[PDB]
Amino acid sequence: PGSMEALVRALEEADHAVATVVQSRILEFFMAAGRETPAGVRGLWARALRLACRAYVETGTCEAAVLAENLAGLALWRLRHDWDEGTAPLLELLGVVNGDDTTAALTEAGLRTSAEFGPDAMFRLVSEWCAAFDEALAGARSADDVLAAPRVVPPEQTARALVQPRFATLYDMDFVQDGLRYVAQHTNWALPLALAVRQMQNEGLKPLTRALFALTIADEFFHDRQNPTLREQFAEAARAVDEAALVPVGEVNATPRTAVEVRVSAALAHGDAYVRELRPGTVARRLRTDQGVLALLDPGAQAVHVAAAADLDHTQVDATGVWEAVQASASPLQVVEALVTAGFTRRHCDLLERAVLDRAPRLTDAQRAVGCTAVVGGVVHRLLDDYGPGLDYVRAYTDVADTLEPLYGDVTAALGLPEKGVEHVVRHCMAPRPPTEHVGAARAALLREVAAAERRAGLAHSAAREALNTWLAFRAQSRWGL
Ligand SMILES: [Ca+2]
Ligand SMILES: [Ca+2]
Ligand SMILES: [Cl-]
Ligand SMILES: [Cl-]
Ligand SMILES: [Cl-]
Ligand code: NA
Ligand code: NA
Ligand code: NA
Ligand code: NA
Ligand code: NA
Ligand code: NA
Ligand code: NA
Ligand code: NA
Ligand code: NA
Ligand code: NA
Ligand code: NA
Ligand code: NA
Ligand code: NI
Repeated sequence: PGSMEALVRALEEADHAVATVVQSRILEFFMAAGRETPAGVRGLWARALRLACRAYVETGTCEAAVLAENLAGLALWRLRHDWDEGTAPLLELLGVVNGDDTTAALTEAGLRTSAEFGPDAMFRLVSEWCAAFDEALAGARSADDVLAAPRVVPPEQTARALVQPRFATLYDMDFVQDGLRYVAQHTNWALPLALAVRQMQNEGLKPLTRALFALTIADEFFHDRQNPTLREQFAEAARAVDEAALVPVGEVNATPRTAVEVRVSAALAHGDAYVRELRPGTVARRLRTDQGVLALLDPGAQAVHVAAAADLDHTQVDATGVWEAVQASASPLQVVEALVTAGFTRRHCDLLERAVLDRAPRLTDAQRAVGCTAVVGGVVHRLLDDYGPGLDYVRAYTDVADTLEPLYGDVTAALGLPEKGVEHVVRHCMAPRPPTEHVGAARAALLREVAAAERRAGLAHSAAREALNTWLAFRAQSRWGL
């Protein structure tokens, strides 16, 4: 049902004394849209290659030459590979493509094995690419792993080897773009966790700050799964909390009021990060949310006490520095480090956005800084899991970008931003940066092989050239907007 299937069939309808039928069929494959799977290509490869090689032998046409010599690349181009199964199935298909019969058939037909989209080339580059893929995924696997070794990795660094220029001819191929999606989905999530761990373990931070960070980690990354080292680290910090930060029992509204306060109070009352509720009759003090609590927090991370930061009638946290650092950020690492370090975790952004926007249009400048940071932050957090150098992130970004106007168009003025101000900040640090110049390089490579076949055939223009150009142009526009 795919491209190769239709081709094998079509070529298996004989008609070789009429080079013109053979050409139409091949030209159709050149422009086909049918996706294929590794097992599918693997089952059809030898027959497909043999039929293409035989097509050139009997018609001597330029289309047949190009097909046979570049079949490996053309077959891989529309490949649908299930990345949950890793590289093995791809390597297994490459083993078939690269087998002795492929060389024997091309040689006997008097054609090359060495085209830029040929079997030798595809075996070498895709093998290398798969090795890079495997290396990219050999980083932290679990939240448990990251907590133990909280390495901070720039999101851009992870898929770096996979989109380097030597792999330019593979870039627009479906399995590559699918693989980029897979790598991003399995690596990016760890950055905010690693960043929060660094704050929890930061000996220059106050005990209360460190305790609250531990709770954000338990809530965002562990839920109900107990990690003993997280457990110990929260307990140590909880035990050292300045008692001045807590509201005295017996004062009005002293009981935890919001879900946040109950969750925090329960963990503090038990010295246990995984306790999130208070059974009735159990006394537990809540953290103060008055302006005086700010002196009990770290100046750069007050928002980590999100209940205080959200209590806008009583307390104004200082978000000017974090908002400044967020604005100045020109990469995912920079902006996410600015957010998380200041206590603007995913959940806190969600809460502070709600709290500030519920007061619009009449916001103070200090409230604007909190709201701006929380609005941009929520958008950054949403995009981060998808972040990468390929088509999937372009699509994920566009989806997010389309929601900004209906969400924020009416509060941007109140937030003190110009028209499109949210998108203008988000684009500065999170805009997709795919190396789409690879698409052009890939086309250049294919046309060099077309031009080689044109010369062997003794022409200066071929239908092959026009079909392939039409195909590549459709892909370039329809996928990348080029
Ligand atoms: Ca699967
Ligand atoms: Ca997302
Ligand atoms: Cl919290
Ligand atoms: Cl998407
Ligand atoms: Cl603009
Ligand atoms: Na998959
Ligand atoms: Na498979
Ligand atoms: Na197998
Ligand atoms: Na080969
Ligand atoms: Na022979
Ligand atoms: Na690091
Ligand atoms: Na300390
Ligand atoms: Na009291
Ligand atoms: Na901090
Ligand atoms: Na105040
Ligand atoms: Na995310
Ligand atoms: Na997605
Ligand atoms: Ni997964």
